[PDB]
Order: sequence, then structure tokens, then C-alpha cells
Amino acid sequence: MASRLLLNNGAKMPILGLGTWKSPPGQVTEAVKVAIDVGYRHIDCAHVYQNENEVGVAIQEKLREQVVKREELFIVSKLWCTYHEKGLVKGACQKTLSDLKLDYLDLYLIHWPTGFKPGKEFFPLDESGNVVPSDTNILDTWAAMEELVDEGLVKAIGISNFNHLQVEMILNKPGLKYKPAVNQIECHPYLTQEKLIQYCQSKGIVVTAYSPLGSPDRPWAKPEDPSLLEDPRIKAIAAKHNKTTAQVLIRFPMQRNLVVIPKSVTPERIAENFKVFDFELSSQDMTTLLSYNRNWRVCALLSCTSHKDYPFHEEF
Ligand SMILES: NC(=O)c1ccc[n+]([C@@H]2O[C@H](COP(=O)([O-])OP(=O)(O)OC[C@H]3O[C@@H](n4cnc5c(N)ncnc54)[C@H](OP(=O)(O)O)[C@@H]3O)[C@@H](O)[C@H]2O)c1
Ligand SMILES: O=C[C@H](O)CO
Repeated sequence: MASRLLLNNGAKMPILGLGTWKSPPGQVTEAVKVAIDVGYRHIDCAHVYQNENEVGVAIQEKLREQVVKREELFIVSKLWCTYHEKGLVKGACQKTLSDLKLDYLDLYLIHWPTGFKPGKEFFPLDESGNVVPSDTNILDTWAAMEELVDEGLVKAIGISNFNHLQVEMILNKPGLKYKPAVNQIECHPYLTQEKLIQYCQSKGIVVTAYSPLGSPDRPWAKPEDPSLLEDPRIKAIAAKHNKTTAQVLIRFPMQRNLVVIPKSVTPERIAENFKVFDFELSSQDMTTLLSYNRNWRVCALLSCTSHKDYPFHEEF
């Protein structure tokens, strides 16, 4: 299959990227360098991950060494919730550009549909522990995102963790200038997301699957929680194809026409994760993997369930 797919801005996006959430600042620079050395062209970033400076060191060195040209890279970042106010969007984007040491992003996403009160704290709380919302309309945040395109700071704009009604809200925005190119959502065999994916694909929005290995290093994981990497049923499919369980899990969303962004800071796994273009899962393998859906969501943003725009009360 093709290594890239077409976005609605006319640009091509690599279907495999390196994720960077939870990548420690002292390891992520080498992780990104190794990834580029072994062929990765797409890096997934965010201000809220607190490691964009270190990711940027890697990118700049590989550009300087001429291992890769800038035109060949596809760098994604995300607008954090405390910057939804129209007057704060450009500055948030500029800070990410400055840290990553780039003059443009290929894709900039609204990280969550929930706006929070601006300030130093990424999750501003009231005295009772609830997150403090922003009154800024998501449609006004979208207009501010559209300005970044017209100013040359980003080539394309998109959304993340938007449910189908929230996606519909943007597509129906009065005076909509640029459609979302991408919706980035959790997706793995325990949360297959058929309804939201088909909706987005029906609208011409490309879906990026995050946490495709089920984010076993997430901070709130419990010892008894399921593990995709150790599921014997997935291990069997992997063994059959002479591949690893991670390679199956990465190949899975690729054959659903999704982009996928597995995270690792381990050089061997970074290399292994990229070797998924030389085999094919059967339609039977695909349907079997899809059958494992348990609606098991690992990124539920549990501290914000009271927020007006919390996306996961809705069925899809
Ligand atoms: N938009 C959003 O709201 C959102 C939310 C979550 C994630 N994301 C993005 O999606 C990316 C990936 O999701 P994620 O970080 O949650 O989790 P993930 O990619 O599902 O899993 C990462 C974990 O799997 C391990 N791993 C990676 N490759 C492996 C392999 N070949 N064999 C065994 N273990 C392997 C990693 O270990 P080591 O790192 O120690 O090798 C790490 O512990 C994120 O980093 C982020 O860029 C976005
Ligand atoms: O991308 C990271 C998300 O904010 C985790 O909840």
C-alpha cells in the first residue's frame, strides 16, 4: 500500500508517524533522531507533552545533517485547551514553532473540544477540584485556527477527540473557510470506533489512530488492566505472519485507511515499528481484530466529565 495519503488541502500525509506523549525529555531527542534515520517522516507532537524543545533538537540536527529535507517531513502539533481564546491561538502556535525550531507546521490540531481558562496551569481547577471552562465557542477557536493557515504558520488544520456531533458542528460552521483535514482519535482493537471513523471518512476527513498499542505506559494504568501486546489472540495472528504483536497492531489501522502514530523511546522498537510495509493482514484477520472491541477507552479525560464540551458522553 501507499506510504502516504491525500489530505483535503492537497498535501500528502505519511500514514505512519512517531508519537511523543510520555517520551522523557532526556530520551526523546535520540528517539526522534533514530526514527528519522530508519525512515519515519511524520512526528506527532503537542505543547502539553512538555518535550517539544527536545523533539525540535532532533529535527533540526537531521535537517542540518541533510538526512532529510523539510519538505519531506510532516510535523504535527496540537493547540492546548487553555489557549482556545481567539487572541491566544497564534501565540500558542508560535511557541510550538519556536520550540520545534520550524517556520511552519504541516498540521495543527485542536487538542480537545474542551476550552479551559487561560493561565499557567494546563488544568486550571476550582477550589472543589473541577476544571475551569472557557466561554470561547469552539467555532471561534476554529476561525482562529483558519487564520494560522492564511498567515503561513500551518499548512493544514484539524481536530482531536471530537465526537461526531462536534465534528458536524465545525462542518456546519457559518462561513467555514477550511474544513478539518484530520480528526485524531483513540483507536485499537479494544476501541474500534467504526461509527466515528465511517462518519469522518464519509466527510473526507482523514482519521489518525492514537494509542494503537493501548498506551500501556499511561500513568493511570492499573496492574489488572488488559494488555493488547499480550493478548494471546493477537499473538496468534502475529505468529502466523512471522511478525510481532506490535507490528500487527500498527498494520491493523493502516488497512482501515487510517494514519497511525505508535510511541516509543526504545531504538529497537522504533525500528521494529516501522517494518510494517512488507506484509498484509487478510480480510479475515481484519474482521477478527475488529471483533475484539470492548469499548475500552484509555484516554477518557476523567477529570473533565463535568465540562460542557466533554466528548465521550455521546455514543460516538
Ligand atoms: N490526541 C490525543 O489526545 C492523544 C492521546 C494519546 C496519544 N496521542 C498520540 O499517540 C501517540 C501514541 O499513543 P500512546 O503514547 O498513548 O501509546 P501507544 O503508542 O499505544 O503505546 C506506547 C507504549 O508502547 C510501548 N511500545 C512501543 N512499541 C513497542 C513494541 N514494538 N514492543 C513493545 N512495546 C512497545 C512503548 O514503550 P517504550 O516507549 O518504552 O519503547 C510505550 O510504553 C502518543 O505518543 C501521542 O503522540 C494523542
Ligand atoms: O494527548 C494526550 C491527552 O491529553 C491525554 O489525556
